[PDB]
Amino acid sequence: SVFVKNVGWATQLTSGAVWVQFNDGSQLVMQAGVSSISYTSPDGQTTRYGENEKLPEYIKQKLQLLSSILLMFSN
Amino acid sequence: SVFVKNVGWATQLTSGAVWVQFNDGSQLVMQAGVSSISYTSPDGQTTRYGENEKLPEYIKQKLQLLSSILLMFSN
Repeated sequence: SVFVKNVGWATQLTSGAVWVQFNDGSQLVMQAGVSSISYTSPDGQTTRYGENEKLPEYIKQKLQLLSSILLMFSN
Repeated sequence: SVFVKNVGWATQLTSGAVWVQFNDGSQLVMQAGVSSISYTSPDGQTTRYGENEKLPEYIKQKLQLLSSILLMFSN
């Protein structure tokens, strides 16, 4: 049967790339992006930002807390 | 001082949503999608697909193995 063997990703602020290697030796490399961000402030107010809207700095700084690189392999 | 407290996502075939809760109580809900796929066969041949192209069934089948729902909370 076919199953995932190794997976990895590298993300930035609103986009990222994912890699996957299957047991048959094949591989997929994909690039992805955020189309909308709905931010709910601690005060309960919600604001939506479309892909073509500039993001205020405080949202960018929180997005940066999410940026990461991950590599996982079956052992 | 600001940090990620809880994070989660739900992905389907080529799309997904990510949720994040910070320690200050604010929340981000982001809609995302794969915009390009690069498949490398076991023999090393690469075929690329863009947003305006349809994916073959054997590629989709492999995409389905990636679909997940993840919830992570600080304990």
